[PDB]
Amino acid sequence: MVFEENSDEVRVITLDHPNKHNPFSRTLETSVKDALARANADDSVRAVVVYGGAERSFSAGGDFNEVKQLSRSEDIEEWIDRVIDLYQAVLNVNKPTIAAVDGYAIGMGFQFALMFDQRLMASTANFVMPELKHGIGCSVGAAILGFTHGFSTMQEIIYQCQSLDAPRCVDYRLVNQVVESSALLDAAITQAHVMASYPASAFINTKRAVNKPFIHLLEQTRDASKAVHKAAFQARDA
Amino acid sequence: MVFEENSDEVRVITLDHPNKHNPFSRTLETSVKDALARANADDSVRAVVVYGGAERSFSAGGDFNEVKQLSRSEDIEEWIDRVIDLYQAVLNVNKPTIAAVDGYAIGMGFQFALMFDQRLMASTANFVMPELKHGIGCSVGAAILGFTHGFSTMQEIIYQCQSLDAPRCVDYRLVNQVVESSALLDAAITQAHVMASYPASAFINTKRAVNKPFIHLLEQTRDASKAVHK
Amino acid sequence: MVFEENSDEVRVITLDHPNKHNPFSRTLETSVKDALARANADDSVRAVVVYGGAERSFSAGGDFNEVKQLRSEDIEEWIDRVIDLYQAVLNVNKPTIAAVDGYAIGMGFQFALMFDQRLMASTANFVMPELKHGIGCSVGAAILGFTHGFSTMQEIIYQCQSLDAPRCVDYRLVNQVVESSALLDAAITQAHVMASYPASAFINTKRAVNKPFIHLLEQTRDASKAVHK
Repeated sequence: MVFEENSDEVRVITLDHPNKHNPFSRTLETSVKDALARANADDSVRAVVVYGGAERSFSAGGDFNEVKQLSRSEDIEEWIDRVIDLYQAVLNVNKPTIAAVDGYAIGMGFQFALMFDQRLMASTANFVMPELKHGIGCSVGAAILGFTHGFSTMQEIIYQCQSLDAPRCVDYRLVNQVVESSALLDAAITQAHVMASYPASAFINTKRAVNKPFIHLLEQTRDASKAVHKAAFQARDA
Repeated sequence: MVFEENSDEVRVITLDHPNKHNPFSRTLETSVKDALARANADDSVRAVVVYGGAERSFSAGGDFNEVKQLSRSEDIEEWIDRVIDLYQAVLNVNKPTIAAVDGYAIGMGFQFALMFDQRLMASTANFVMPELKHGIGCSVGAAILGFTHGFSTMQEIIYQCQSLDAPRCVDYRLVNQVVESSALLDAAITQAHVMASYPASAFINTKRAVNKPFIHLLEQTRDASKAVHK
Repeated sequence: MVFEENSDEVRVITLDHPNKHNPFSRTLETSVKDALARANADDSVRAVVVYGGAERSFSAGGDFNEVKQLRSEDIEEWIDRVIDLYQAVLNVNKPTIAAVDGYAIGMGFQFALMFDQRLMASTANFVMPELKHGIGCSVGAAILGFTHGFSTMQEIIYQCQSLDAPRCVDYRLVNQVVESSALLDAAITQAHVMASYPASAFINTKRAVNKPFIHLLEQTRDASKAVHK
């Protein structure tokens, strides 16, 4: 559910769900996590680009209907572990990571992108965190955005549930660059080359130090998120 | 010192101090806290708007020679408790809260507005954190603004002590919308309806999780500020 | 290695390394830390400006070649020097103003972030190029993440770009931009404004404000060392 390509020392991972919006099914998560782990352990790889593919979305995220229909506390927990594991997978890559966002980055797709060292988007792309509008809890998205972009920006995004176009994303500093769709993947590879040229040792050590509090935050969020659901289903199942 | 009105499932609380600037006297704090607590417990209420009233200020904040003449250990701490209690009262509202800011939001008024889930202001409104300029400690305002808007933005605001007009507030991201005074309350009620339509359970849970570290910060601030004047 | 002058209640500390770029040698660090401590203890001083000097840089930072070559007594000793320098600024309880002309690079950039306010010249540049040069940036990252949040920090340390005046305004790294010839006067002016704030409220507020920054730096000191080992 991904393909792996190389621009010399740059590994390009293209998401290839049968659906062109790259919804994070279990299978797609696993393929991504596995590809990232291979990139990280492959010495020939010095930087990594993740891309939804041409005329596809970065990720429409997880199925909101599926999450609302989950019948057990444990179902939602295993799902929260999946979500947090996906993001930790990205944070634990000690080489430069670049997200090339086209189409939609929704929910998990938006959170996923925030794990990358740098983000570029197409001028025609959109970021969305619409969980609350759709009756989905947004505590994971909130914790992540509040860590990455601060409290007030997080509140605005999560409570307005708007589609954030390129100019809006520039304004929020959610992305580092905006380019045309047709130029995006190349622009991302280029930035990946630039960061791959940074001496690896100093980069690895720095990124580790940088990402450590983020990783810690996500682990706290893993634990904290399960808790309200344990109590909800304890009541119902009585 | 407040009036409570309803736009269906939206509770509108209008601050009604005798003074048109809605200074946070102990009476107005109590009325607000009491109204918020009613809104929070009332099942018919699915969102809350707080508004200073037409041709009034959101709040010019605390009485400021009161805090200079405030001089006894017990009295300054009583006052720090009041301030934090006021803000906690807003943070602990488990339904959407909207601040509709017209006129001035100064000091405690500014800090008070930062407790709301969303803020709209009038194009002719001003936010001010002038404490230091006036020889008033700003450690509580600093703590809050540092949490909500980050350290460097907080430094800028608390050390410059400027009147922040609508464009300046938009640039700082202190508010979510700017409208004309005459459209403000209606725009705030509209946003309260939008947020009220979010399924309550997911909203409540999310908000609790969102505001938890804010609440915790305020408690640390309560303890730190009182240990200063002690 | 520094000059110390007065504009009434404003102490102006001008960095005067023999090199025009004011690199943080051990001697410059010590002169600056001593001048700051003097300024903080002198009752006649109500505000502090630090300036690289006319036609000079604020600071090109530390010698990256001297870092690349550091033993553990020395690596711990350098980290300590860096953090001690910044704590020295944070522990000044009077208003502190950085007047940045020329370059503020690496430690120079980090140093400037310790001040209550920053002004820069329209022709000045901030740079955090450590990673581009094979130098660890965990200290600069910790600091910038604290001051300007995570995503801005990431962008700055991973891009390693020269940040001109407009780019620093966009990042909110500085409070004002003025021409080089007007910079020091504008900085002294802001120092006068902040010096007029009643001292007791100011001191107590600033202490509460800077406390989590100081704590962060201390955690960073320890972490850079736990790591080196």
